[PDB]
Amino acid sequence: EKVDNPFEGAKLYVNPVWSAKAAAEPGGSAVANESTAVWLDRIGAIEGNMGLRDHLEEAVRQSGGDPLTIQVVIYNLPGRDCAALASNGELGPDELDRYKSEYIDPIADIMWDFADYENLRIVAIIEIDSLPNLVTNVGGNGGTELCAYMKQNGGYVNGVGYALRKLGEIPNVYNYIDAAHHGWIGWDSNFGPSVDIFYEAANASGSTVDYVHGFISNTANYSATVEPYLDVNGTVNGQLIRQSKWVDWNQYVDELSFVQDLRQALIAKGFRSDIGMLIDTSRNGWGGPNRPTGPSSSTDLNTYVDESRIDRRIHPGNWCNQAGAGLGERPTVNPAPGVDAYVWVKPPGESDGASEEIPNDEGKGFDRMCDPTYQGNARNGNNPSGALPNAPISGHWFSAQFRELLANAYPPL
Repeated sequence: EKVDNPFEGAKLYVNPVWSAKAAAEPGGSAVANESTAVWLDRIGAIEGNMGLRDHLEEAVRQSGGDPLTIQVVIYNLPGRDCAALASNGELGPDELDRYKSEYIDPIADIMWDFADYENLRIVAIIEIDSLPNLVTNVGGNGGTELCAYMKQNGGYVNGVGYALRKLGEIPNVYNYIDAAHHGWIGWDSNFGPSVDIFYEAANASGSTVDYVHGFISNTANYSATVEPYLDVNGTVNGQLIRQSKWVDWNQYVDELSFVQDLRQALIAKGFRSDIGMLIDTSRNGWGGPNRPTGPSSSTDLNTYVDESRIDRRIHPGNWCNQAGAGLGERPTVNPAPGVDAYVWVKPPGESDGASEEIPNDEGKGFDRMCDPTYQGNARNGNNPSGALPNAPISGHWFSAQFRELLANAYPPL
């Protein structure tokens, strides 16, 4: 069974580690009490050598005996991030066996312990930047040999299946499969195909749809929840919003429209009728002086669209430390039809990746999508990366970015 919505009638975990970095920034106390997910993005995060056990104990303490909800990100597939120029994932493409025995299994072992406390809800975010690569990045300009390999060897599909079963058996664990964002799989050509692959994964490695509680979009990304001034079917004089360089015949201009349609598609495919969707609104506020306060007046199609849209990125494929971004809507329960919650999965202020080479021992290769000077590739419309300068290694505190995110918060603080 498990509750219909693990966020409903629950307190939310506050990560003391994250909170201390937020409160330390000028004005950071205003958001230092917000709930953020704990990221298990490598084997070493499990024991922490705060480990998972440490965060879960803290969540229990914060609960006081009433329902409480902690979000844990599962993110260590073999051949991780198969389309990226560089991946920080420690597990290689042939390492599914290590994924199963040294990553999932010990996490399962810790969550099982905590099943004894009825009022703790563990929402597990399952493998970001995974399955949709096997739809969109296997052929053509932008295809990678790594993605083709992971599709051929079933490493993503079977890895994900495994996590769903192992964590899904556990009574108070609520699995959400990552579902990219509308600027990735919103097209007529990849939406259905993504749905098919989600279903494949959910039935792989002994899993069933009964181990999937829902889906999460926009995780660690910047796509708008709603675009207030843009109608995907609207027009600028005789020209459709659809034909703009921004929209590019996507079926959607925002995340909410997207996850609502996806939710219906998935149920039709054979997922449970009571699936709920999440959207990560950590960094998609797009507020501050540059935020449109109403629709453009321009007669140019692209000037109307560029001046009316709150997501101001150059291209929706720009994912790294995005310039001008702002904190989004704060974590909130059942905000819209079919959405269990808006969540802050990415903890704001933590870098997405280094903007130059920063030599390291923990195995984190320089990804040029984080480099301000990078001129792009097929996957971002061959555009500037849009990344903020002088960024630390992924997960390290990025003060310039936190101050900006904080000043650009929408709704304001």
